Amino acid sequence: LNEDLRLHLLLNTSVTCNDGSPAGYYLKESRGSRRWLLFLEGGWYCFNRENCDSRYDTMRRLMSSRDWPRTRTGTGILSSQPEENPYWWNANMVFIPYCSSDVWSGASSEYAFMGALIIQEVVRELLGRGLSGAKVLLLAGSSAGGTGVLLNVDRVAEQLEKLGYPAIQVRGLADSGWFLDNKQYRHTDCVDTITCAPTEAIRRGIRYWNGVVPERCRRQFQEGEEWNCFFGYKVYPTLRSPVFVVQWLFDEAQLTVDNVHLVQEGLRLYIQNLGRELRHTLKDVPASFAPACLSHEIIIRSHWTDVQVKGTSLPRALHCWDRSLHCPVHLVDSCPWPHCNPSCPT
Ligand SMILES: O=C(O)C1=C[C@H](O)[C@@H](OS(=O)(=O)O)[C@H](O[C@H]2[C@H](O)[C@@H](NS(=O)(=O)O)[C@@H](O)O[C@@H]2COS(=O)(=O)O)O1
Ligand SMILES: *[C@@H]1O[C@H](CO)[C@@H](O)[C@H](O)[C@H]1NC(C)=O
Repeated sequence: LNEDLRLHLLLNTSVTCNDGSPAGYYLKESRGSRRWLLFLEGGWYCFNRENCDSRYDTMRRLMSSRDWPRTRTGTGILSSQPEENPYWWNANMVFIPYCSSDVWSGASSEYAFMGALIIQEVVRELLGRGLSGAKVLLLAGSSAGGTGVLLNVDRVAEQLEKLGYPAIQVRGLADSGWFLDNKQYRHTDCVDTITCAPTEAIRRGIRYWNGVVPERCRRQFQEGEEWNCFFGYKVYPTLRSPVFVVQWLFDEAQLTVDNVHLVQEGLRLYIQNLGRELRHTLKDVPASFAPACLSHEIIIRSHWTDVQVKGTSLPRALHCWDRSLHCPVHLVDSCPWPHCNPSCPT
């Protein structure tokens, strides 16, 4: 079937997944479009050797390209089906698998952590396949990929300028990558990946990965405090590129790193207060879609068309935003408990 995205393993074999196998990207071109959607996959991270070894046994797909299929079907925002992707179905579609376990921050050649270099390489190869004629490059991503967008969107804009392609408009779409460096509901020592407090996880990770953060955010904090720049509300104010933020107010990954296990009155208040704090961080982000749901990720799920805030679908909010850069803003739920929005996914 001609709508499948096809796998290209990177020609520069020194840019690799964790285990040294080549990184790569899936692509399907669309002749009648100047719009490029480049999606960064997510799936947590690993911040020390012991935890990376465990991940390599249990989730090898996220550390290696050995078994990646030669094709994949685009879903959600990467779908070519009009009913599934009403405005952008005809776009040039790219899926970049996540095999670096570094929130796309690794910038140096044990395990290799090369996420930032993988993005740089994919952009380089795409230029020869038609990216050089693009009007819009939307760097999109879910979960660790959504954080990856915040970390890389301005680096891609600068890359394209440097290479001599200044007319391409680089923009970002961060889905489920806007986290709070908050106090846990119940303290736990940083041992396992999924329950390690967000502040400590990144403090450890950035050193282990030799990770890099955006230049504009790095200069705001003291040398050694670059971990700050992994948190959306800290990185966002200094971005040069336009970025649309999609974020469930009660994100399941946030609740997990906060050591919440799912209700007593103390936990109800903790969870309610999370939604409030998140809402506060989005107060001055007009390009936002933030429903009051307990969920995680949305933009490559087939049902992304069905979620609404203030009578507006997510595809429509994105179309409205695109058009405003060439129908409403700050689509953040006012209702204050998880799943108060009738369109929340099951
Ligand atoms: O509408 C299209 O996307 C499209 C229309 C053409 O019928 C077809 O060209 S061809 O019949 O002359 O080959 C065009 O082919 C693309 C092909 O889909 C691409 N495959 S991909 O890399 O997996 O996306 C690629 O091979 O480029 C072909 C040429 O496209 S062009 O550069 O726009 O002419 O698809
Ligand atoms: C290939 O990738 C490696 C690792 O990032 C880099 O050192 C090397 O210079 C790259 N080759 C190029 C850009 O030709």
